[PDB]
Amino acid sequence: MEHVAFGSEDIENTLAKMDDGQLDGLAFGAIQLDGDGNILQYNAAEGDITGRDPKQVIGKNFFKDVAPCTDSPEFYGKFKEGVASGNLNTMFEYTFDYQMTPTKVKVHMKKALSGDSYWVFVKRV
Ligand SMILES: *C(=O)/C=C/c1ccc(O)cc1
Repeated sequence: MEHVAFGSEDIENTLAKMDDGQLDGLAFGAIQLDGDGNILQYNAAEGDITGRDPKQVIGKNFFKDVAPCTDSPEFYGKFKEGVASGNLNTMFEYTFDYQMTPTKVKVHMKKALSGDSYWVFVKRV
């Protein structure tokens, strides 16, 4: 395992050192998005939660293509305000229900330490 707790205050500094292989050792799902919502990184734990194959969703748009259930003011709306503002740090519960059994999760969205990238972290509840 990589030992990093979900919700940790300095998580963006810790994850700045990991490559795709290290990200697969986290105890929670991790997605890195660009400012348009395209998927740059997608770890093994997220694929275990949602059924998606990580290598197949990199490059797709999360809000348009992969996760239309998140295209709502409650999820995408928060993301886009964060990108526009250049700051984002929010945690909320959500249900993922597209082409899968409805699954309740906790989501943490946080701006990355690098400029135009954003993390989405997911764990079951
Ligand atoms: C709603 O459409 C949610 C879909 C979804 C969430 C998270 C993922 O990693 C993949 C699909």
